[PDB]
Amino acid sequence: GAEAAAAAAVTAELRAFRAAGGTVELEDLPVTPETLARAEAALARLPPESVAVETYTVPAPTPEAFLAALEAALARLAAEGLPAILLRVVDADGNLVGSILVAAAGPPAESAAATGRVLTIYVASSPEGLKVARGLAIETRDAGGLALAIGASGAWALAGLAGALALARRLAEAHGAPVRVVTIGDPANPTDAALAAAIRAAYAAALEH
Amino acid sequence: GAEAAAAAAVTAELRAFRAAGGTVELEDLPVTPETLARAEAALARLPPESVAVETYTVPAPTPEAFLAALEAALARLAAEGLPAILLRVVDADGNLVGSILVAAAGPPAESAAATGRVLTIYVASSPEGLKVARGLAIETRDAGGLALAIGASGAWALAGLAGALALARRLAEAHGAPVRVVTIGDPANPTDAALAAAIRAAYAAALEH
Repeated sequence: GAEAAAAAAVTAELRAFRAAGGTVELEDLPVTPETLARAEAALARLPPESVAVETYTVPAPTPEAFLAALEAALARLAAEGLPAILLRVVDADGNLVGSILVAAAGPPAESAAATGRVLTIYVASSPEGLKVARGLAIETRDAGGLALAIGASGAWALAGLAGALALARRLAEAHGAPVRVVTIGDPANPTDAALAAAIRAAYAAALEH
Repeated sequence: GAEAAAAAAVTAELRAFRAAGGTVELEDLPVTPETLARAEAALARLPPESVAVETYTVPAPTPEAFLAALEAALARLAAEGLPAILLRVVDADGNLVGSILVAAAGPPAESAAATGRVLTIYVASSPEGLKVARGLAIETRDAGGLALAIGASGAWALAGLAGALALARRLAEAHGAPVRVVTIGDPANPTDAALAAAIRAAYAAALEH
């Protein structure tokens, strides 16, 4: 099904990042008072309503399409000199299938060199997890790194993660910097738990010899 | 199989902890320079070779047996006034099937009240993940909390986690304090990744309505 195909894309991108010479660091964090407070403090420095929005049409959940959309977002950030951009991702009928907040501290090649990490990819399904993912992406930007926060479910979340890993691989240019992937979940939300389980299973498959 | 039965026990204990009124916070952390340095700093405060060891015989991977072994370890800590104890867990032929480092800051009921967390359960399979799990358990103890670090694989790791969750539930006495479960994995190790995927899948099953 679409979810299985998107998971296979994640597995392939994880394998490809490692084959190019970089470690994938996968973390899973719960929404807790500590993580919510960190996210709020960072969001307050760059208030959500102050961030520019654009809408991209992606009719099917593919890694190639998410990679291209992310490259388009980075190009817009450079052209306008903005710290962040919020992407709404819609299907062929115009219905929203996800969002991506992209936060840059400078040229992506320099952030990778300065911080020792090429990209931090936060992923969440629930609006509660997504608030923390977005805030932690801004926190990473304020520390000098490039970060993005994907809010989506099922095949869309996995295809978005796969495209973000492809972006990390491209930006790393085989210089060996790691990429950090952070799933954020509300502890009670079965959808968030299902997403985390699917990402971990895709990661286990990528490491099998 | 034994692994499936042990995973079902984890799912049942997660469900039971929540039904008793507490949140399970599940975290997954990679071995990185930052986490290794934290673990080393804590291990240096309580050098591994200084910690008492005892060996328990557990012929089959059951939650009931791990719960009882953990209660025995806590009773020994109280009797001897020690900060930690390392358990070697062996099967019926005397072959090691796991280890558990148990670290207490005081009476477990008081640590739950003082820190707002009843127990922190670290789990790892590889010796590399286990070094970090053990060090972070000592770090938690030094912050005032009760912690344990399980080193095991497959059904033994899952049954150990299930017994530790049962211990957390017993110690919490329905007072509502959360339990934190932290899987630690070397980013390249497929066994560590398989363990994390199995724990996440068991967690997703516990949250399904």
